[PDB]
Amino acid sequence: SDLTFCEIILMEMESHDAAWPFLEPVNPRLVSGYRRIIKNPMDFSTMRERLLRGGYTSSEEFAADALLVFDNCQTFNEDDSEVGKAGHIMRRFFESRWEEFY
Ligand SMILES: CC(=O)n1cc(-c2c(C)nn3c2OCC3)c2ccccc21
Ligand SMILES: CC(=O)n1cc(-c2c(C)nn3c2OCC3)c2ccccc21
Repeated sequence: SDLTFCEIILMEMESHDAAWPFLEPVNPRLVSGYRRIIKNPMDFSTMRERLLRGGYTSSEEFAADALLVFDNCQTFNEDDSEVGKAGHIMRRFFESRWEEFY
């Protein structure tokens, strides 16, 4: 179905130069205040596990997780911080590739 294009997007996100903040869950023991500020953490590796398991009913639930990744990034990180700057590049990349398939 749709979800073949989700694998293309997820694979390209996973291998993108600016993906290093999003390849694994934020470790809250290492990031002060993260556990308190971000209610629903999300990251690329969690989406890959869900997608392999087939846990995405629609291309839209996949996109909701992807946008959750970048909403969380913008909530916690200043736009001029290193993680913030990476998040912006990754978010614009996502919605660019997303618009080219849907
Ligand atoms: C997604 C996100 O907001 N963040 C991700 C990292 C992160 C991860 C997942 N790995 N490494 C990081 O910074 C160096 C190595 C991080 C760090 C500080 C503040 C916010 C952070
Ligand atoms: C998963 C995660 O959130 N993080 C991982 C590191 C990390 C690791 C796994 N190794 N080294 C690191 O920073 C020095 C060397 C890290 C650092 C700061 C903030 C968050 C971080």
